[PDB]
Amino acid sequence: HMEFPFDVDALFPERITVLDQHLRPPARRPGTTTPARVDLQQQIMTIIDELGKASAKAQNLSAPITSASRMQSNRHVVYILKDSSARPAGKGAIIGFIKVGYKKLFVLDDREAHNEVEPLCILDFYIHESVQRHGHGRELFQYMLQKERVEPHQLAIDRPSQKLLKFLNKHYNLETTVPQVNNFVIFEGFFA
Ligand SMILES: CC(=O)SCCNC(=O)CCNC(=O)[C@H](O)C(C)(C)COP(=O)(O)OP(=O)(O)OC[C@H]1O[C@@H](n2cnc3c(N)ncnc32)[C@H](O)[C@@H]1OP(=O)(O)O
Ligand SMILES: [Cl-]
Repeated sequence: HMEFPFDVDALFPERITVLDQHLRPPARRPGTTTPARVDLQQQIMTIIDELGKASAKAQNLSAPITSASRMQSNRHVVYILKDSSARPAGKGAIIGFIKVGYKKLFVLDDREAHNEVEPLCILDFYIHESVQRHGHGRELFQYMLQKERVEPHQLAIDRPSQKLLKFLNKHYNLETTVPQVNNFVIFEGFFA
């Protein structure tokens, strides 16, 4: 649970909200009423900024790798998990996010040859400390896999943490790796 100076439940009606470089405010049920979309977009930018900073602290990074500005200059896609039916039911509570995007990589296969590929990459991924290890990461990962239409073994991971390595092994049996020099991680089956 992390909170904001505005109504997160009104802004994000769905449990998982997908945003891309357009930072498009979700459509609300007819009524309603709604603040100007430019202002709703600013709210979204602030949420992404704060989520990025929170993930950086959790990962012991000196700067965020996720931000509103970087969302707008890159072709990233973020999935944001809110706590629907949070209590007390205040103005909403975001639980975490996952950010993905296609990146051109020079990948080493076994037999150690470099291959130019552009897989979908897991770029940032954070669940609030208070509720880590409760299954929310899996919720978010499963949803992303469905929307992106990809198989787990087809992914590359940008600098996975120890926690993420265990997570990927437990949920998707991604265990054996093919060593790279570019700080990305891929698993057996990536080359199928
Ligand atoms: C490319 C990247 O983004 S790299 C960085 C990934 N993000 C981070 O490391 C930030 C801090 N960690 C988190 O935000 C989360 O723990 C995530 C995103 C890695 C996983 O989400 P969670 O909600 O915790 O995972 P979820 O509950 O769905 O699944 C649990 C499994 O994840 C792994 N895991 C989660 N926390 C831990 C932990 N403290 N120690 C070891 N493994 C852990 C385990 O495999 C765990 O299963 P287990 O309890 O049976 O051992
Ligand atoms: Cl970003």
